[PDB]
Amino acid sequence: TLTMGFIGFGKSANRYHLPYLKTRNNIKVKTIFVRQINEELAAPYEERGVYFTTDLDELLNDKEIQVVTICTPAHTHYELAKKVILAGKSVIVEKPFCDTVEHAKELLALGREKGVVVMPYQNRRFDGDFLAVKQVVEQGFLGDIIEIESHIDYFRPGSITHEAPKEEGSFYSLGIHTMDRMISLFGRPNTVTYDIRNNEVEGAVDNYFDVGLHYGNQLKIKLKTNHIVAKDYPRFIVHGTNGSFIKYGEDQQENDLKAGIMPESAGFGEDSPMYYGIAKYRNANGDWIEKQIKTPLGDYGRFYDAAYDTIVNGAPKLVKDEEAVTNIEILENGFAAPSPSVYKLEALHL
Amino acid sequence: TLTMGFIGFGKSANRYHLPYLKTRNNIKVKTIFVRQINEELAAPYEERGVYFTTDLLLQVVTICTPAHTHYELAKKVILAGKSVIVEKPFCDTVEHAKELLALGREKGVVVMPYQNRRFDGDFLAVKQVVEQGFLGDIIEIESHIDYFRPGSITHEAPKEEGSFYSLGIHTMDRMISLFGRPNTVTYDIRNNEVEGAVDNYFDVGLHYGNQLKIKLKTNHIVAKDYPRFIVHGTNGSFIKYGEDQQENDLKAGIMPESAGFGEDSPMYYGIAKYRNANGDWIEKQIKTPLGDYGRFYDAAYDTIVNGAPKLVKDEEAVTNIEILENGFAAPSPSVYKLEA
Amino acid sequence: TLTMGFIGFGKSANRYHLPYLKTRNNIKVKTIFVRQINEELAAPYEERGVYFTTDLDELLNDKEIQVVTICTPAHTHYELAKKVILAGSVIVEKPFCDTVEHAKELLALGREKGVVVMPYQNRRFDGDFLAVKQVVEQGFLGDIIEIESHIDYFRPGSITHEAPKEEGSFYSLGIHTMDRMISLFGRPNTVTYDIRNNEVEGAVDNYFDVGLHYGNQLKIKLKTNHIVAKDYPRFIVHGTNGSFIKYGEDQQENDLKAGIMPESAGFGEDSPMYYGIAKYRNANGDWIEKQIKTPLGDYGRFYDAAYDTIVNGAPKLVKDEEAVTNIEILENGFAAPSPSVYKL
Amino acid sequence: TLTMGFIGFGKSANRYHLPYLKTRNNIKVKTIFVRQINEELAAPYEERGVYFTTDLDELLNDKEIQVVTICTPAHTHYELAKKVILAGKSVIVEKPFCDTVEHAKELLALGREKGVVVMPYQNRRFDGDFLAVKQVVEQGFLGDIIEIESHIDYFRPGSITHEAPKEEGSFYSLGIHTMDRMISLFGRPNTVTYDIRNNEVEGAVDNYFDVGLHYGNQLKIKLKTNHIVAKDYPRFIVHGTNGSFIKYGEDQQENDLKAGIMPESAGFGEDSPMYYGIAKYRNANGDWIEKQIKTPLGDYGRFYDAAYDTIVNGAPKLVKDEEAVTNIEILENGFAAPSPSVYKLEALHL
Amino acid sequence: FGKSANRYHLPYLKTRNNIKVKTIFICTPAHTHYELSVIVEKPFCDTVEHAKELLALGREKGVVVMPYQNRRFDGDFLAVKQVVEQGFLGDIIEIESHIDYFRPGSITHEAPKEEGSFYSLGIHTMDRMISLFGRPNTVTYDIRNNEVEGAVDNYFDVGLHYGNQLKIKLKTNHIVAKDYPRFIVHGTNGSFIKYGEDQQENDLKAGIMPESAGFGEDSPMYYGIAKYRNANGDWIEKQIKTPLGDYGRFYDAAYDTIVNGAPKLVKDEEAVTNIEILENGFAAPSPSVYKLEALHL
Amino acid sequence: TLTMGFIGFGANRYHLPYLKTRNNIKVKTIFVRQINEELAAPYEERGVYFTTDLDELLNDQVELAKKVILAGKSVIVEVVMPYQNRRFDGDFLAVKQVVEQGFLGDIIEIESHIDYFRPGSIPKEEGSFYSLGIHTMDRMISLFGRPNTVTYDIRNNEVEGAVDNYFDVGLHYGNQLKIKLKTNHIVAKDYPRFIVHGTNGSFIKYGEDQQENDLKAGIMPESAGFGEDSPMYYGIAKYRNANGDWIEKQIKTPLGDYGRFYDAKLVKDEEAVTNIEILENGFAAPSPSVYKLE
Repeated sequence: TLTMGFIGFGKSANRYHLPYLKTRNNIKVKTIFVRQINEELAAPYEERGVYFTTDLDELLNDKEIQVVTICTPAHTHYELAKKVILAGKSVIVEKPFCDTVEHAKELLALGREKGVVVMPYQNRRFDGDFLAVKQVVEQGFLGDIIEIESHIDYFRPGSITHEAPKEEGSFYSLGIHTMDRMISLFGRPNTVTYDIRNNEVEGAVDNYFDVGLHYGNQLKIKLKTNHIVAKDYPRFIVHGTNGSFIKYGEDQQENDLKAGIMPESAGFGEDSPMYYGIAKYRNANGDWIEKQIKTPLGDYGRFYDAAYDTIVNGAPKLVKDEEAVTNIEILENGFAAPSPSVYKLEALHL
Repeated sequence: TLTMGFIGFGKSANRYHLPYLKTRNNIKVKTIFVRQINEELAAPYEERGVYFTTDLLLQVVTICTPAHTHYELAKKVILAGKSVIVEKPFCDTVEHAKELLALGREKGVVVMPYQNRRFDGDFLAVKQVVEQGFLGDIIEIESHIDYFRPGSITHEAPKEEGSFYSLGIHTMDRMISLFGRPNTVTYDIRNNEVEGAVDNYFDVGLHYGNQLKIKLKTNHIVAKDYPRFIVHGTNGSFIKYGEDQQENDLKAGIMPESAGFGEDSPMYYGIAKYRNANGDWIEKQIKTPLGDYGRFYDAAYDTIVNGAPKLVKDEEAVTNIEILENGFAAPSPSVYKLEA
Repeated sequence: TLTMGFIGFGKSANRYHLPYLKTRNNIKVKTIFVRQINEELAAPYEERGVYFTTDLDELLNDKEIQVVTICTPAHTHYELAKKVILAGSVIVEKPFCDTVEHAKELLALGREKGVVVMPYQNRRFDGDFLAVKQVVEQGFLGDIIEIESHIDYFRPGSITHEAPKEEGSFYSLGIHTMDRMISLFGRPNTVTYDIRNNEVEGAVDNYFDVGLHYGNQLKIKLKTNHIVAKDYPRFIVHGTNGSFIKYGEDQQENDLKAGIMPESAGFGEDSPMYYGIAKYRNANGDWIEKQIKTPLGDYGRFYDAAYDTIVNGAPKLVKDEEAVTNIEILENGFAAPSPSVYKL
Repeated sequence: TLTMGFIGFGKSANRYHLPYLKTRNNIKVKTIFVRQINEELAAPYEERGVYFTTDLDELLNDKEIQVVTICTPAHTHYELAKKVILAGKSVIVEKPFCDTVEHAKELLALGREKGVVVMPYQNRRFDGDFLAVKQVVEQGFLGDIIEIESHIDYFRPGSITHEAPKEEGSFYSLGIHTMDRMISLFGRPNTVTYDIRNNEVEGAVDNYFDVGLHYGNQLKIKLKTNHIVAKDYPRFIVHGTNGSFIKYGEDQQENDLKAGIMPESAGFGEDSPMYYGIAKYRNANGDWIEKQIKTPLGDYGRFYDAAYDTIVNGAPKLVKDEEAVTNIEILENGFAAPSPSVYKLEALHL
Repeated sequence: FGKSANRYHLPYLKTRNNIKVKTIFICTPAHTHYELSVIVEKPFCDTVEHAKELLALGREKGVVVMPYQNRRFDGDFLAVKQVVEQGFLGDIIEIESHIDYFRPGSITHEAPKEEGSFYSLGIHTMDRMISLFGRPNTVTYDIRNNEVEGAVDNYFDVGLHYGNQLKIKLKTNHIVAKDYPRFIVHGTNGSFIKYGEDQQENDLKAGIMPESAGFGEDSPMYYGIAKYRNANGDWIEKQIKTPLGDYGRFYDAAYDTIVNGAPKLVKDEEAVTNIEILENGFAAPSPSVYKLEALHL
Repeated sequence: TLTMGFIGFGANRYHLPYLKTRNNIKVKTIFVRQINEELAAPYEERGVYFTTDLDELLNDQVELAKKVILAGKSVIVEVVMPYQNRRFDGDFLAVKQVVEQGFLGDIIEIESHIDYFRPGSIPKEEGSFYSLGIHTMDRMISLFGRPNTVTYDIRNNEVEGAVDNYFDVGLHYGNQLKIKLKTNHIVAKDYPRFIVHGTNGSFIKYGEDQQENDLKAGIMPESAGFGEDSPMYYGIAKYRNANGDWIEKQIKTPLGDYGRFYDAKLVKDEEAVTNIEILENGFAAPSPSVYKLE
């Protein structure tokens, strides 16, 4: 079985990680590192083989831990991921994988010679809505896709009202997710279009973005996040030469988790029928078709399943290096020049 | 009683002009000019008092001939004591446009572009909403005009005959006559089917500072339509599905005079979802205003006979051709700043 | 101002005729004949200009009564038609005659007298029909390949007795849907039947499936079933450029029963929920799914027609060609056991 | 032509009164009294023949004024209503008509003897949703009405928290509208049931009520107001022996008005067709019928049309004296005993 | 033996192994139920006193005595149970439970209160709300026959008050052409509205037996709808699949107390509170108000 | 476990794909004297044998049929039974389940549809009524039985003298029940897939079984979600119980497994002979016509 450890015990760890791990028989969470142990938030876990320590080395030196998940503040990712790759352990890093496009390459390179797996945490590649469009595009019955719009909107006027560094903005904390899974399906684009700003406060950190990733001359996928959307856009708009696929309703795992409903419970991550995506396409006979597509089951744990299969079964790494590095690049160059801006992408020669 | 003429008589004059004029009792069409007359399609009209010739001289004409001679025929009729109502393209270049404008102002005549789509039902609905302002500070608008005609546009040709110039000029216009002159523009013009053919797709966004941004876009490969209009404010939204039906009813052989003409289907009434001062959410349907292209002339009437200000403003028409042209000044996607 | 009389003062008269003639000034109802007079219903009218008599002759032997409407039961339509015919115009209520002969007779035997003789086809003014009619004329659906017309109910145990074919659904309801469709596509080339009583073998027809083949293309259908829980559309229309489906019947009948009179604002008005849905393609190949606002229906518009035909001699609404055609199909429907076929 | 005046120029006068009067040609608003005239909010009316004064007698002594409308603070209504009746002028009073059922009987009686019309301003008798039920009930196709539920809810958790006098709670502020129009339709009920309280803060003034009006043994009409309703109830529910009428959505005049859309604009008072009430009933033959019922046009101005018709043409008054007294009484006795209570009504003999 | 026995029992046991019937001469008419471990059907008993006694005497011989409240396993009710337990709707401030029909002129006769709508229907909707929120501090009654002035009650509107914040109503009308939601739930963070009753009965009456596929199955069309705001203040509206319903589950818990000894499905304090509320809805001419006192046994 | 063979190839859509999950069965040879590997490639890769020799596949367990039949080998056309796979469609299975428990009472009418909107897409065998019609006709005859009489309306709404691409066929089962089979290549707004009326209620079903659409799409049977109907199309049923109450609810559409045929005799002989009778006697007299049955 796989023996893992954690560095950090905050919100994300307690919501998007551990909860799904209580079901994986093959994964063994041995030790969790924490700056300071919170008896109330640690007890529940200590009642299990889990050990909390305040000494980082006491985990980095443990020849038992095989991989460790870093989920602490962004200002500490590069350093930590490097220290863990230094020991003979694999890493799993929460957004952002790294600060600069250079550091990311380095880390990935270091992991190779050390013969360990370095991989960013892209759980939202297991969202039902995404999984649904993934499936469709995979079956290719919609023909050749020419446009795909992806939204992550809210109605929170007044939410973001202060200035801050680019890493604490929408594009960085939310775009990474949408952009990531689109890149994992269609590849690295040739050119990118940027619209990033704060529609409510001049210089405040970005709380709005509209990013276009151009693939050739036909295909383009848009990444849109707005915090002032009263009536939601479709979660995913997909147009192909043969038809379309519209999917309303986002994955509910995040809401269930926020409402004490955990993964083991029945129907968890199950989408509402009213929100099943609608497909409208004409077949070879020119016959128009309009049907619903049962939304795939959204399970964030599936990320931990691929990491288990990638480490102990040499299976192919879920998040390829090319995507991981491409993500940082697009994300980093959005702030290279005032918005709106354009930026071409040269091939990746790793 | 206004007296006008028609420099042309193509598919256009026989669908967006004449059919609406047989109701404007205050307007009289004395003569239609055409190189090669077609009695078959000109018989009904002739039998009502309109004469046709192939030459010239008598207070306003409408250019609807091929979109090339417009400028040439434009400054030609201004040179005569006659007001001008030009069809799109109003002018090839921005200088030529500002030219005709200057000439008109001194020649003592009225000159403006034919923006019939400013009276489209769908547009009139989001115009009404924006005026009343219960949606607060508008932050985004998206105007669509799509089709699903895969295989349609598949040949090279000048920018003057692509979607961005054909369809595009309409959506861009009504959006500008509502917000003004953008401080910068985003261009993504191309052909999603034939790498070099004239553009059959575009995604143009007009930026207005940090707050406002309106997007205009056409695509010919949309099987399930987007809403004709998406409007987001700081207090709520307004989504409108379904396009104005005037055009379609015209092709069906249905004319302006008939009943129900230009009436929207209830099922397509746009939905506004916003919250009042108290914070209560309200979600209601907005009755679509009646679409009527004939209003272009009615309004033009009050301008040439009652002096009332024209529908299309100068700042408008010019700013309209500028955005339209600079979308080629570079390969797309490109950005372009607009100065006063 | 045309002057008329009525032979009968039952439900029909007091529902599809009188209330509508209340706003029609040019028409005057001088006298009404009935076997037995019920003052309760007479008074409101008597308070106006109207004489209620119990002697048939009182009416027929009048000089200013130019036209009379026969609303008395069907088992007396034929003979009575003659009475008014053998004197000064006749408007007979469904069903005109029982045989194409009597129908042919009364029809012509009326021109040798100098009076108009047309049947009562009020449902040729139903909004749902005015809708398909408005669609067909504009013809954007192209060449109509088929049309389905329903008039169903859900009344098990409804009709159990046997009776002449004049008192059957086909005659009572069929004449309505068949009429307006014939008034639209003319006389057919051949007709298919299927008449019976899906509940009581002997009982009079309470169900009927009739097809009117118009050549090789068009084929209008007419159906009525007293055992339908979930309604069929009120009107199905398929063409070469698209379709038009209309749910919900005209509401004048429901409003009349609930006491809402013709003159009331909103009378007969159809609800959006039931507006017909049209889906077709244009010359560009684009698809279009839009709603067709149901046109307002007015059963009075019939008396407005019979008015012109009598005063300004305007073209008679129900062509003698349609009247005779309708009865022909209606009659031959029992020539041989069902199902059957019959050409014209 | 009817010549009237106003005592007060606050929010309600500039919202539910004047905007509608600027279209009834037969009515002339001559003078408006107010302690302080806001030249801005007064200019437009001044552009017309309306005089603004801070001297009450300047209005009461004006012999040209036939009727006045008191829309000034509630605590002053009984006083002013009287001071105006003592002068030969009819009175239109905003809510509350009076503070006590005893005072109400007084003003009405002083009115009959003084020869002038005296009636409370019940604009809500012209909300579109209410007109629809009034239309259906009169047409009588639903048969005998057995039950009818009337709602006025919101989702404002926390909105009401401080304790204050009853005249300030929901039952007195909203209940006077829903109870008034139901009573104007069915009459004085035999017994009333009361559920009045604050479902958030015990002692706080009432922000909730569920009042039952019983008519004999067959009919009961419920008046309901709750400030914690996320998913709306139907605005009206009507059940009768032959079927029912359910109506969703509330009349939009107030929202429009609040938004700045005036009574003369387009579509004002017209209901969204998606909200037309739905009627399901069986006819005498047993057939079932389900249809929408186009919502009548909502127009608070009709109150003035009715006032006019009565004061100038002697037409029967809108708000009957018995309806006025019954409103105050049912409202007053809701506090006569602790909630949940029951109260028995006796016939009136004004 | 008869209606209930052949309807809401046997068919469910014909799939149970640990259980095995045999004999049958506990579904005696509502008139005669007191006299007769016991599994009494609804209503359990007539008066409050008779109820306690009928239960205490059972705690003497050392056997288990519990009323048959099978609708605690209706899909619709389970849905609101699951939602309330999860608590995303915050503090419940009101819930309305409906059981209506459109059967005009159905009831026009007179009879004992025990065989009235409130007793033979109120008990089903009252019990489950009681087994989730407990005994109420005060009850409100509106019980009558809206068709015949003196016939047995065929209508009722009863409100159970839980303090100052919570109230839940139980309503039954036989004259409702257009249905209310089956359950309406309002709370400080949102609502849950549920249209469409448990289908077991419809299938039972349609000959479809419990031991077959699709039984009790609810359709999406009727999946309750939840609308509420999360902590971020975001509005969420979603359908909530309806928990499969099975009346058989009643025995699984009864049997679970006889041979195993698990906690009795229907707690004593509940069953006693039930018959108490029923009986007092009559201790006075409607409408009336009955304050509940604390229980002690 | 039995062995089988295919007297043809191509079948590569409504046959093989399904069989490759039925362990106790295995193909052998595909009688084809022109088996172009360009297509039979996939299958070739599988443990199957592509031959072209007559007796090779005519000697070894299960017109052109006469031959296959003459030998001791059982055959299935399209133990001897014809291939009626569409008896396992979601729609039909639904309209079938409802009748089995028949809470609708006594069925009195039902319309089976299969339409398209292919304007210009155009002997009796080549006939739409023959090829398509037998599909909608077989299952109905499989549920009720043999009708007394039958009504025909065969023709081509396209070009006067061309193969039949439309038809309205009624099957009068006495004086009460009447099932109608309809097909039209000109329908922009589809009818329901099935209409079923009865003494106590109705059941209307929209949307056809998706197996075919999945197949021509690239979705093989063994995959998940294959053949699942969208809730959007679950059938609706309005019916009154014995108490008089009206009940309206959806009916989950049963999973459509064409492969269920092989698992099976299913197709009765009479149903089979009767099936072909009506097909034939429908072209006798010109249309519109009628034809009684013995």
